[PDB]
Amino acid sequence: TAYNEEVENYRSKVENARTELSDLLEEVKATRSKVSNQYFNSDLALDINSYFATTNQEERKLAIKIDLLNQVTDDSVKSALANQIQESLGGTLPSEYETEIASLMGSVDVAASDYATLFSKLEEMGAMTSDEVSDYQSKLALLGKYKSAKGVTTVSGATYSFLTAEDAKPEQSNVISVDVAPTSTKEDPTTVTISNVSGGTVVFADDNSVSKTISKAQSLKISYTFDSLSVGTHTITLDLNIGDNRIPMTYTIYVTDTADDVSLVKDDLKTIFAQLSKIDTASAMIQTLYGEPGQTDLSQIDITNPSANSVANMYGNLTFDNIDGLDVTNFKESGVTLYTELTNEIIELQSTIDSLP
Amino acid sequence: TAYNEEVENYRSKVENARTELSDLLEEVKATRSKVSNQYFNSDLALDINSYFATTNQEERKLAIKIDLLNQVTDDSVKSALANQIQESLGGTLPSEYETEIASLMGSVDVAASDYATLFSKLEEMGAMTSDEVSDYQSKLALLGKYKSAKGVTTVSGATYSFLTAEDAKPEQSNVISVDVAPTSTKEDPTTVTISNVSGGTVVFADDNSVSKTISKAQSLKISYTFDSLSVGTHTITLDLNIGDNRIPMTYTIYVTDTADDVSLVKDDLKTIFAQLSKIDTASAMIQTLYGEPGQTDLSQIDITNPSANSVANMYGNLTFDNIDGLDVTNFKESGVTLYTELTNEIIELQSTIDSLP
Ligand SMILES: [Cl-]
Ligand SMILES: [Cl-]
Repeated sequence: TAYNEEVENYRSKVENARTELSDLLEEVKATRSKVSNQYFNSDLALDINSYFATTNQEERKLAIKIDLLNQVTDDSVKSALANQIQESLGGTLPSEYETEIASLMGSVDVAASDYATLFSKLEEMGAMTSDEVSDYQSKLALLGKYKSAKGVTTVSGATYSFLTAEDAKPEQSNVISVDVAPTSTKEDPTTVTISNVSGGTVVFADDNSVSKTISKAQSLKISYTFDSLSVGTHTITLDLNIGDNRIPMTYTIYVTDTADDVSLVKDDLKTIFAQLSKIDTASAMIQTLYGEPGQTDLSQIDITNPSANSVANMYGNLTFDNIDGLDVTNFKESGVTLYTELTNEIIELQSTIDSLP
Repeated sequence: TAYNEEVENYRSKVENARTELSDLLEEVKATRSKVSNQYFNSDLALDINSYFATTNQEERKLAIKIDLLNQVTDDSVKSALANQIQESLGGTLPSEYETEIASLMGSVDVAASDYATLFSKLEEMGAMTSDEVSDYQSKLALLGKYKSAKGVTTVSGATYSFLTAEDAKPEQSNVISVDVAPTSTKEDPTTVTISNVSGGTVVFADDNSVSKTISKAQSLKISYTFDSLSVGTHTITLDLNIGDNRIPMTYTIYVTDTADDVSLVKDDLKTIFAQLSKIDTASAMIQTLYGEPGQTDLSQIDITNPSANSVANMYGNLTFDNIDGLDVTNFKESGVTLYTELTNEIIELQSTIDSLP
């Protein structure tokens, strides 16, 4: 007729629309799952049943949002945001820093023991304090850690003139010869003597005597000996008496103590300045790249495994933790809005599927 | 009857379902827009009409994906990913670096001009090369830039003993007195002379003469004068002749040149080492934090506006550009999948709405 002749097609199409919507529903459930994995790091699969009875749509969205915020932790969102920048996290220290350090170290000797004698002389002469020697030994220890951690070629050995510089050594004894003659064949005996000696011993060489008597022209040898060869100026003074003649005489020697001082300044100092400068520069570079910020105890600085806050580890490095909290909040808010609207849409799609005869 | 008595409710419900789905459609369009803004940085609003005729569903998704990939640039996705970590980008250099530098600089004098005299003396004595003086002036210039950029209190002034150290100056002339007596009232005249002089001038004080004749016991004054006061040992030798007596005589003076050398080593060197060490350490720290990696021309290092690759600018700093390309690709892939599935769902929802009598 008309109720079963062509009307059955009407109901069959309605039922075909009902089955189409049931398939669309599952597709919407699957994309809601992918949204949950992106933003929340898991698949919450929020159960729509709890909100299905609420007819007010904004009242329904509010209820869904409140349930999601009490169910998703900020940590989960932080992990989900990190997953979106998995490769970008972490930095790379440019290799030019190590290249410059190795250049400096190429002409430096890092074996601190080889400095003992040098540091000992400089400390005996008052030219370097004990703390300066302690610090250079710490910096040298650090350069060793770096050289051993990387593959740094360095130099080995050095000689310093001023470590073997010797002052002249003047002769402590000496001898002289004088020509004496008697005072006029009545050439009577004439007594020659050595009087008023100071600064040493002055005596005639053959007798060890200080008084002689002659009666003919003659030569006499006099031995004089300074009292010591200690540092400073030494002077002998005496009177040589020939008859009524008194001739004052004096001899001087200078024991200097400035050989090492003079050699240090003119031979070695310029080389010592350069080497200490290289040690200071390279050690400070290493300290600044591999030390915890503000670290002054160089023994604590680790090279092979840099510390968390070191420049070597933080250069161009966004860490999981330093991901700002506001970004996690806004990321959480984006996911909740998307998830809420998709859940609300599933509810409406189920409602129309249900309410469809 | 039955076709218009209760059947009209059937068609009205079908039409009410049709209007519900038309409202759901717009809600789906709005969330698809929010998905496009998150991942693509704009609202593409892809037009479904082009794919509406394709019945194969996977063939439809493929066509949509291919259209989206030829429409979204990787740069747009990069900007969208950056927007998700807007606050996390950028680092903060810990303040401990500046704190350590300022501590070092607190006992350093950064005015390089105040070093001129010191550097000039050290260079005259061969104790420092000309390049060492040029480098310390560069490092001092850099410490000035840092002190002026930050607010670093420093020290001003210093005195060095060895810059005014003077050697003793011995007397170039001197006089002596001898007691002469004639050789025996037949006390005949006796001639006293000065012979075989070298090293200076030796003459009797009153006559400027070298020969005298006496006839009675007497005192004579002799003036001797070294030839110069130049550096080194000077010795005068002569023979004093009294009758047939010949008494050799000698005098010596020592002009030393080691006053500044001795003072540098024992007074000032230890202070100079410490100050040069502080200059080297702090300058190297500054160089390593504010220089482009591997920069050795210290004049080019800018403090107030660090350079892009400086440690000061790259510490804990993920830049927009260093966002890895793979992350942008995977982010683009997530958005395209979500957008594709939402577009495909809109097509199916419109299809069932259309095919619904
Ligand atoms: Cl450390
Ligand atoms: Cl630079």
